[PDB]
Amino acid sequence: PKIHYRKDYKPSGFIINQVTLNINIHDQETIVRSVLDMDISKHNVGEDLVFDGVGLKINEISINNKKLVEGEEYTYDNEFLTIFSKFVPKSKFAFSSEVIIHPETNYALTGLYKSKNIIVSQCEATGFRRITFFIDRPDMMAKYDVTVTADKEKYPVLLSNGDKVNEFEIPGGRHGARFNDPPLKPCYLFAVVAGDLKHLSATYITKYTKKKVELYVFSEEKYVSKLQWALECLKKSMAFDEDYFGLEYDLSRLNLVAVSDFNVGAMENKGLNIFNANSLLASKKNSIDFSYARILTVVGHEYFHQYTGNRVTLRDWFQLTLKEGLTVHRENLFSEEMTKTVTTRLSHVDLLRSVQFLEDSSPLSHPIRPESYVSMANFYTTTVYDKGSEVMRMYLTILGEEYYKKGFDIYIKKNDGNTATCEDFNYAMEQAYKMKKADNSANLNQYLLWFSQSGTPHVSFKYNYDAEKKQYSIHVNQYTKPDENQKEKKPLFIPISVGLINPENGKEMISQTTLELTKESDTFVFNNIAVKPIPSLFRGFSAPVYIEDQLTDEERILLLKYDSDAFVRYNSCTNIYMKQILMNYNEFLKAKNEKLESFQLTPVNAQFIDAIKYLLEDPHADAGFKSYIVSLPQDRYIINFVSNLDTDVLADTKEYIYKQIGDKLNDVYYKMFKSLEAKADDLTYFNDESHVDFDQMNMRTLRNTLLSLLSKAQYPNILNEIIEHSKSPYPSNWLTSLSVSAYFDKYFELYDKTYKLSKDDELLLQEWLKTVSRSDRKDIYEILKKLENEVLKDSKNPNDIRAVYLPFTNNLRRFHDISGKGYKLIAEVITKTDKFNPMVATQLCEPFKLWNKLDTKRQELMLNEMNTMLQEPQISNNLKEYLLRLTNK
Ligand SMILES: [Mg+2]
Ligand SMILES: [Mg+2]
Ligand SMILES: [Mg+2]
Ligand SMILES: [Zn+2]
Repeated sequence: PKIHYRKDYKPSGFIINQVTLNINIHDQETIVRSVLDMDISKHNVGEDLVFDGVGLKINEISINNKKLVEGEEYTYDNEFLTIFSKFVPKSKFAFSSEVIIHPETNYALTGLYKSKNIIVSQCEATGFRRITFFIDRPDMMAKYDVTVTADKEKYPVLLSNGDKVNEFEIPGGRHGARFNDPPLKPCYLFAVVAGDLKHLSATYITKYTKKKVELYVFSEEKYVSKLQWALECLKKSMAFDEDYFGLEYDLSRLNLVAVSDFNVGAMENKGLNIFNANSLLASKKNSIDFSYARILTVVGHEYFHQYTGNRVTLRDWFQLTLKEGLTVHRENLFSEEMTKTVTTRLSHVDLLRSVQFLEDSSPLSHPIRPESYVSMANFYTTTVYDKGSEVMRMYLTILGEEYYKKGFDIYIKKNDGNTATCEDFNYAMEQAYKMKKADNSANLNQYLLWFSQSGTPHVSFKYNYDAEKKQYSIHVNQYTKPDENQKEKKPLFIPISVGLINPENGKEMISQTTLELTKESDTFVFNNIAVKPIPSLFRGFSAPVYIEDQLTDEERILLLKYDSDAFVRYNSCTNIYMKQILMNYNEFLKAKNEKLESFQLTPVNAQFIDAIKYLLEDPHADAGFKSYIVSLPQDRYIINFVSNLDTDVLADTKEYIYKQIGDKLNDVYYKMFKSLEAKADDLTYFNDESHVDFDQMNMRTLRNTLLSLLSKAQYPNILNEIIEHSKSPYPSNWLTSLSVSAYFDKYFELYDKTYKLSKDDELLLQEWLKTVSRSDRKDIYEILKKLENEVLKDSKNPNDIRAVYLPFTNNLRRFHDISGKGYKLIAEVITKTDKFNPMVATQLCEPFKLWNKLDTKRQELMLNEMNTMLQEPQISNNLKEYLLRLTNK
């Protein structure tokens, strides 16, 4: 079991200058011929030549056109091809090989594979070695000359990186295409696509150089009409990188291709970005609203990698956050600018605080730059991506827009066309920090701890106000709990964006201020503060931390109503709910523990309910923001605050709180549901493929949120609203009608209606599957059995498997059924999936991440299932490593 260490990085004793590939696609096999023009590096110590090569069938291998003899000159163990040093030349040489691979049976979706009738590659991170032999690591930069041959009728469209230099006919109904890509690239960015693809195209003219760029978006014929939004998103991404960063696309063409079978969202292969169909295709008739924001973010993300990942490369896989964290940060800036809705930033914070905080307090906790790995694929995490994006975003908060843009340009100019590390990025930002602070002694050495220290910091406050002195003090403390990665945690450089609200009039008392907390504790004093303020802390969620505001609910209500910052208002509401949840949770738990015949529950704060009503009734307030305020915090956010969490007691606590609020606001919720109809469901632009209105989609989110609240409350005659909602032309509405009808006798009637509406579109059927999976049904186990038998069957499509099972794992009462039946069900699916797709089997482990945070009985049931999965003789290296780390073994 090999463990790779970050501190062990050493450049290779070899160089690969040129790759010349011939990929011959046939009915039952693909033949791959490859010539590597190689050299000996200055780091060479006369070692054996070792190539990565996984599952390759060797026809022949040669050095300088001399065939090598198996056993005497080379060994191959289905993982590593070792050429004994005595047979390796001492100067420039050619290594050649001919191997056979089988894309048709490649269900792992890594290397070269078949997705429906499209042949497609996936090389990141270690997939290139599944195509041909290589020193499969990102610092091995080479030029690529690639020829693809295939049956013309089955595969008329052939694509790879670089310029298409030749197209030729081959006897027997075959054809070929040659692509030459002269700029150096790592092998993970190589890609090839063959299929009967249809396209939409456009020309984009760059801002400064005025270069004409050809943009092509591809899919199978049936779904070509769903590519228009992706094309608009690509134009928007190009414009944003030019406008904000002054960055222009350098190539003559950019291809985007949608495939049905994909492990993740998309992949940034140079000039040939490949996408999960669910992250590229959409139509107003056949997609839910979420598809629009998803395509915008994913198209944006892969486009932004052209600089942060493609032009500026990674030295090694330990630097992953350098491309992933930075690109998620670029994607988030872009989406905030494109949507112009406060909910975009809130959605990012909601994701981090629920999912990433759970990971950071779990046995899987790691820094954004880990010190070791066994399985590289298990490094692609919410910590590396999302905490990494927040670490990248803190540089912008610290420096401000002007100096951040200066530091970013320094990073690009210094590292363009080269490999880079997290230190190179920090160095560039430090140069901008020195410029901003107007002193060359200033540094960001302490900032590096954000890359090496795991765990979420806790930031707590105490306040003081002297009315006579007009002097206000904010005492701040930071603390990170020790974990398995560091016995001793050090204080971080934490930027605290702050405001001071006058409680008398809700006005700002001070200008924009970012407190730079660099010690374990500090006291920040403010003079000429005329009245005791209410502090607005961590505006825009300025640091990825647990905020302990120490404010009363009266102060939190005033911020919720009057503060200027969307995050602080949202957070103040979150904190009020958390204080209520913890109180009622303890009250129900004590009643259950003591077997009480009667007991009391603390009611929901009446002034808090009044504030929710005030905000909901405000016609000038944001519909997206309103949907957050009426929703309780996520279960995965709540679990970070409760030890030995009893899921039944939490379900009872949530039910009580929602009923308490609904008993006062249902008539308001109903009135709003009806009044929002006209604007939310406006059909004016339904047949305009490019007209996307994020505010209108948020108005639909609010209506669908209110309808769910009203249906759960059994609001008088709400079933009439539900049935009418099922007739809407918008899938977000008609699929909502299915989910909310779970509380009524008409559920199966809507189940059949919505299935009929969804069945003829691959992606919409996956959305219908998700809706069914998350339906709050008492007969959910019987329903999942019906989906398996009638719809899912033996599908190996990751979108199908994930749609049926993952939404169900969010069902608090049912997935966590005390018998352990839900844990048993998901473990059976993990083990079955692991046989063909280890990466998807590991994704399916997601509900087990919080195992040691639940009540002792559920901890025991989850652990038993993970130990059963670990005992499987055929377990993959990926799943084994993941479960060993998760179970602290
Ligand atoms: Mg094979
Ligand atoms: Mg422009
Ligand atoms: Mg299918
Ligand atoms: Zn990425």
